[PDB]
Order: sequence, then structure tokens, then C-alpha cells
Amino acid sequence: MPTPNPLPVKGAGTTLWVYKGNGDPYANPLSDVDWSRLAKVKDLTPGELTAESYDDSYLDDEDADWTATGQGQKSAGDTSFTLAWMPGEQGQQALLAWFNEGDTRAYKIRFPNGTVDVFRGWVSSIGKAVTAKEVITRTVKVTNVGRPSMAEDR
Amino acid sequence: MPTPNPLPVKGAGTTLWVYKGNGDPYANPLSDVDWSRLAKVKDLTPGELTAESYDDSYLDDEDADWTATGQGQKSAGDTSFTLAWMPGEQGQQALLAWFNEGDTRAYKIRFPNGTVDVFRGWVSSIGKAVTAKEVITRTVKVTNVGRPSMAEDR
Amino acid sequence: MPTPNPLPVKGAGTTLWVYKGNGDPYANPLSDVDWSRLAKVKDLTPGELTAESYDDSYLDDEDADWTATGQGQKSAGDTSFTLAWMPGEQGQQALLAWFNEGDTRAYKIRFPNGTVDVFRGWVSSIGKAVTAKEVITRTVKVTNVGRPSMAEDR
Amino acid sequence: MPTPNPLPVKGAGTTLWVYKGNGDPYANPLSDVDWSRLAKVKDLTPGELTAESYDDSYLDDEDADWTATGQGQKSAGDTSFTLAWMPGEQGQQALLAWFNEGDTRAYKIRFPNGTVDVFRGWVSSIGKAVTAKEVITRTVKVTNVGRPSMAEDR
Amino acid sequence: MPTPNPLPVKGAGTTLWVYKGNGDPYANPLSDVDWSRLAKVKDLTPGELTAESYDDSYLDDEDADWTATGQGQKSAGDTSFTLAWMPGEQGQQALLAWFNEGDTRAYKIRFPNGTVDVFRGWVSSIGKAVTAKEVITRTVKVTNVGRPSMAEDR
Amino acid sequence: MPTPNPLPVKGAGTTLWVYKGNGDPYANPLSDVDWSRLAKVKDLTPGELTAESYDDSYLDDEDADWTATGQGQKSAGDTSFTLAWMPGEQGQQALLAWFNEGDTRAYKIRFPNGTVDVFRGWVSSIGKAVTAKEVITRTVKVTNVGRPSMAEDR
Repeated sequence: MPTPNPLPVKGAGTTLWVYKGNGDPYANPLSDVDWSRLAKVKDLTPGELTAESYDDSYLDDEDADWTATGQGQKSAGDTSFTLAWMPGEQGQQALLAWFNEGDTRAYKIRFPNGTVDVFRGWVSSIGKAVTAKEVITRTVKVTNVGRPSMAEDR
Repeated sequence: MPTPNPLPVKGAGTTLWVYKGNGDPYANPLSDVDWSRLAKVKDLTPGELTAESYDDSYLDDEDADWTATGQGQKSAGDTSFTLAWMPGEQGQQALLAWFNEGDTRAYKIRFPNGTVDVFRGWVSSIGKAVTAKEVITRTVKVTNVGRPSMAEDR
Repeated sequence: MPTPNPLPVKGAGTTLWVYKGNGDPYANPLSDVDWSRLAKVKDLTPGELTAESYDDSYLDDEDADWTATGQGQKSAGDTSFTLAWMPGEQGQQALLAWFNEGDTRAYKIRFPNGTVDVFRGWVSSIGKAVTAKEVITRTVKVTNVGRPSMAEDR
Repeated sequence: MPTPNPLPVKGAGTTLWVYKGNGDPYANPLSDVDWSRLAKVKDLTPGELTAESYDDSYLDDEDADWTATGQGQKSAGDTSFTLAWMPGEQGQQALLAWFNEGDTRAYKIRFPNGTVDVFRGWVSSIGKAVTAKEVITRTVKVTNVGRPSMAEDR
Repeated sequence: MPTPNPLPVKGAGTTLWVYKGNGDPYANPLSDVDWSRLAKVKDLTPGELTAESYDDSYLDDEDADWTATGQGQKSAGDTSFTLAWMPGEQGQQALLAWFNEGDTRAYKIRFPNGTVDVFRGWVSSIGKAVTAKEVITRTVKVTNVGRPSMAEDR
Repeated sequence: MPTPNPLPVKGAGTTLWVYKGNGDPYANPLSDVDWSRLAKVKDLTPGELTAESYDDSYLDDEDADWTATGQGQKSAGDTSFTLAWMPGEQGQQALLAWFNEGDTRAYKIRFPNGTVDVFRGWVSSIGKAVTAKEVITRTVKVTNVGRPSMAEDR
């Protein structure tokens, strides 16, 4: 039960948070003193940090048999999470205020370990799913603006 | 049974309505005094509110390692619902009058909660499905013209 | 058994017809006095009435946050039906005469209700399927030329 | 058992033939006096007779609400059949002679009815499938050059 | 058991070989006096001999209703086989020598019949698959340079 | 149990390593004196060594019936491995240091045999998967810069 960082952990217990609007979100992310919680999370796919290949081959080089490339312009991907549709909840009202405002906010993912994943982004997709025998779900996707504060930066 | 907004709800009981043609559809959407009902709904997929990424990178900036973007020109998606084919019903006759007229009308989705979802759009697709052992179904898709009155605007 | 238009119906009993070549197919479609029948129908997918979105955004407008569009140039889709391969039947001989002539003819779909669906189009695809244990099937697809006489125009 | 053209038939018994090289293949196709047989047919998909839509809308016309098109440049599709790999058979040797020569030959499909399907085309694909527990199969595809002699031209 | 060419055969027993580097690979392919063997073959998909359609329609022709084409620039496809990963085997060392040299070599497929399939090509893909409970597999794909010596040329 | 190179082996026991930063990674790859280990590997797909086809057909040649090509500009593919998410592990911290630095490092795959696979590349993708009943997984993909030291170069 005591959270081991060196040991693998199950995903059960992951929580989401959104910054309430103070300064310096990346400083002290392990305190929830100013983070609203998005309860009732069904599933969550974090962003995929990709990178564009940059071509590094000249005409003058001698070894033209194998492709030579280098990393360039890394980009944080999209984070997609599905919640239970609760319109009266303050979190979801703040979420669509975020959508209709267009600003980039800082959202945190708190894992069962003593580690957090802080990203800054703007929401780019909001949808719903209505089924007779299932709870109404709200699917949200956020596009990041770069420079994430990964958990292993501590 | 009393409709809790803060609590998650099942999708069973969702209904559809179309504005009969008075003024100000977004004002007082919780009264059905001027909304015709589209009965016998098989399934319903509401619109997906998406947004186009806007590039915000200049040559003069110093941090060119991570992509920086911002929300731009948000768009409401398509709403697709399937009904049971009832040509004599006034609702479906009004629906194909809507299709053959081309105007943009206001349609409402009433959830089992005390909340409504009002959109304005024009129908862009109408089809049928004929099967020996199943009821004839009419599939309809509506493209929205923007500025939806989401349920959490209250 | 008496055909209720206001009530939903099962698809069993749908029939197909082709105009024998008199005038005004859209007038009095509920009489089969001049319509040949295409018997032995396996399955039938009617046309999908779609529409192209027309852009309505100017530079001068103030609200450039949400996409504004309008319906434009509606088009009837393709109708695809599969019959049992009967080369000696007059209907299928007339069907390939239709294919090899290129003219646009009026075909009717008669539902179990007291309603009909009349379209005008030209056949654009004719194929076969040969299997050891199944009857030989002839698949036909017709592209419409517009202005269908839907059932709810009565 | 006596072959009824007006009645539907099962696909079992379909055979393939290739013209040995006399004149006028379309004349008298119901005699096998000069047609070699391709025995051991696993499956066979005949050609799909498609047609390209030709645009018929002018600026001067009044009805610009519905798309108006017309048939144009009909094309016979590809016929794909799989045989059992028998290199010593005269039929398959003639088939790869056909492939390596490039000429367009006339091949006939004889259905269990008293009807035949004669096409003229050139083979465009020849492959194999090697599996431990299955017979080696040779898959062949032929592209047609147009004007097929369908069975219902009699 | 005696290999019948006119009769269909099962695929079990197919073997692969690579030319050791003498002259005239297409002459006498039924002798393994100078062919190294690639043992432990899991599966093998031979090349697909395709052909590009060449347009033969002029403006002057009278029959412009059906597409007329002709075979042009036939091409042998890719041959893809998977072996068991045996780095110490001389065959696989020769195979990656082939890959890192770039030359086009002649490889033979020996079927359970008394027939062989000789192709000339260069390897264009080499990969691996590591699974806990399965043997490590090496997948290889070879692109041919044309003019195969099919088995029925005898 | 004694590792046979000539004999096929199961994939169980494959390990991953990253160079700690000395010189000449390709020299003596069978010693782990300066290689950090990436423990808890779920699955691993090594790179696929592909090659681009180079056209070798001139107008002057006589044989224009079959495509003639030759190997050109071979490229090592992407290597994708999934680990158990252990942020406190030195290996994963070094891995995201690698990602945020952009340099190309040498990573080794040690098979159950006495053979190693050394590649040089830069990481281009890092993602996560959060599930309630499964361990949190970190998926990593590395793009190679060419000239791999395959196991059969010994």
C-alpha cells in the first residue's frame, strides 16, 4: 500500500485535476491546495510525446547507404479522458468554461504512486454518448502546448 | 427517480424535439409549449464540439523545441439519430419538410435529468434500412451552425 | 395487418418495380398498371439523400468563432438491391436492357404500408456472386438523378 | 435437374473455358468444340460491369438544387478465379502462355443453367498460396477489354 | 507419393534455396549442386506477377462506350518468407550478406512436385519477432527484377 | 539450456540495455560492463531493416517488358518496446533524459542465445496506458540512424 516509485503499480486510483488559476503550476505539483478535481473518471489515455524526424544528409557526405536523421521539434500529444456526465458538478461546468474561453490551462494526473503528471493545454474536443443501459458519458480531449512536467523530473 | 444533476444517470429516457417556429429558442428551453416530439428513437449520437488548432510559432521566439498552438474556430459537429419509420407521423413529415426547405431549425435533446441540450442546425442526411425481420428505420443526420446552448449553461 | 402509416412496421414484404415506359411516373404511384416487378429480392438498401455544406462566412462578420454553413445542392444517393439470378425473367432482361441503353428510368419501392418510394435514375453497377451452396445472386446499384418522390409527399 | 432459366439455381457446377484460337468467339458460345477447360476451380468472382458518371449540369439550367448525371463509358471489371496448382495440365500452361504473350483472349463461364458468359480480356495477375495442410492454389485475375456477351443476350 | 504434375498437391514439403554464385541460374534448376538451403521455413508467400493496364483509346475510334485496354510492363511481385532465427546457420549469414551487399541473386522454391520456381531479386526487408512462448522468427521479403522462370516452362 | 546458435530458440529471456556513455559501442557488445538495464519488459518489436527500390530502366534498353530495379538507401526501422512504469528506476529516468536531450544513443537487445543486437538511434515516441486492473505501462519507440551491428556479424 505505501507507494513504491521503483516498483510497478496498478492503474487503479488515478485521479485528474485542473488548476484553479493561481501562478506557477509546475512549482509544487504534489499539493492539491488549488486544484479542482474531475471525479467519476471512466478511462484516461495520457498524451503521447512524439518527435519529428529531421533530415541530416548532405551531398558531400561519404556514407550515403543508410539514412541519417536526428530528433527535431518534439511535441506533446493529446490527452483523452471520459467522465460520467454530471452537468451540476462544478468541475464539468469549469471544463466547458475552459472550452468556451479558449485559454490554455494546467491539468494534473495523480497516479497511485507519489508522482504527478502536469500538462498545459487547451481542450479541442467534447462529446457525449447516450445509451439505454449505460450511464451517459462525456468524452474530452485536450491538446497540449508543450514542455510537460513529467513525473520523473521529481 | 428525482433527477439528480450532480449524480450520474443512465441514458434511458432521452427524448428529441424540434422547434415549431416561434422566436428565441434558447430562451426557456425547459418548456415544451412549442416543441414537437420525434417519438420512437432507436439510438442517438449527439454532436461533437471540436476545434481547429491555430499555429502560434514565430521565427523570433527562442523556444522552438516544442509545438505551441492555440484554440481557434470551434465548431459543433453532426448529430445523428435513428427513428422508427412512421410516414404518417407529423414529426417525420415536418422533418422532411425541414430537409426540402433547407432552413436551419432548433432541435432539443431532453435527458432523464432536468437538463436540455439545444442546437441549431440543418439536416444533411436522410436514409432508410429495410430488413425482413427488423422494423424499417430512418436515419437522420443534422449539421449544426454553431453556438450550442449546452445543458450546463443552465 | 391493415397497413398503419402512423405505426412502425417490419420490412418484410417490400417489393420493387420498374416503369414500363408511359408518361408521368410521379403521378399516381400507388397503381401497378404499368410497372414491371423485380421478383426474388434478397436485400435492398435505398438511396441516402445527402447534401453538400455551403460556406457562409465573410471577412466582415463579427462572430468568427463558430463555423456557419448552409445546405447546398442536395443529392439522392445510390440504391443497391440484390436479386436471385433468373436470366429468363423478363424483369432482369429489361434491367440489362436498361444498363446497355443508358437511359434514366423510374423505379418504385413498395413498402408493406400503403406508401411508395419513387426514384428516377440510371444503373451504374451490375455484378454476380457464384457460390457452391448458395443461389446465384445478381447485385445491382442505381444512381439517382435527383428530385425523389418520397412516401410522405403522399 | 433440367436447367430452368426462369428459375434460380445454385452455383455448384460452374465451369471455365478458354478459346483455343479460332474466329468469332461470340458466335455460338454454347458449343465446346474449340474451348479448353480449366479444371479444379476453387472459387470464381466474375467481372463487375461498372460505369462512370458523366456530369450534365450547365450554368443556364434553372433546377440547380439536385445533381443531374448520366451514364458514360461503361467498363467491364476484373474476373478473379482460383484453381488447384497443376503445372502439368495443358490449361495452366496455356494460361501462363497467355500471361507471357500479352494478347487478349476470350474466356467463357458455363453456369449450371443452359447459359454462358463470354468475356474478352488479358490476364493481369497470377499468384500462389503455399500452406502446409492445404492444396497449393493458383489465383488468377483477368482484366476485360469491354463489350461482354452476357448470358441474357441469348 | 510419386510426384504427379497433373494432379493437385499439398504444400507440405516446400523448400527454399539461394544460388551460391555460379553462372546461368535458369539453366538446369532441378539440380541442387550449387544451391544453399534455407532450412526451418515457417511460411512462404511467393511473388504475385502483376501487370499495368495500358490505355488504348483514341479520339478517332467509333466505339467509345466501353473501356479498351491492353497489358503493359508486367512485373514480378515480392516474395515473403519467415524462417526460424538461427544466426549461426550459414544460410542466414549469407542472407544478410546479400542484404548488406545489394546485389540481385537467384532464389529457388522447390515444391513437393518435380517442379521448381526460380526468381532473381534483391532483398528489401528483414525483420524479427520476439515473443515469450514462441521461437524467434526472421521475416524476409525479396523484390524481383523480372523475367521469372516459372515451373511450367519446364 | 546451453545457448545453441544453430538451433532455434524461444524468445523468453530477451533483455534490453542502453549504453552508459563510453566509446565504441559496436566493439565488444557481449560485455555488460557499461550498459544499464531496462528491467520489466512486457513486449518488444525490433526494427525492420527495409530498403527503397531504385529504378534502373533506360529508354535504350531492349527488354522493356519486365520491371528492373535495384536496392538503394537501406534504412533501419523503428524499435518499439513496452516496459512497466517505474518512475524511480534509474533506467527510465535515463530514458526520458535521452528523450529530452535529443542525442542518439546505442541500445542493445540480448537474446537467450549468445548473440546481441546493437542499434544506434534516438527515441521518437513515449506514451502511457492507464487501466484499472492492469499495471501502468510505458511504451517507447526509437528511430535508428543506420548501420546496425546485427548478431550474425559476430
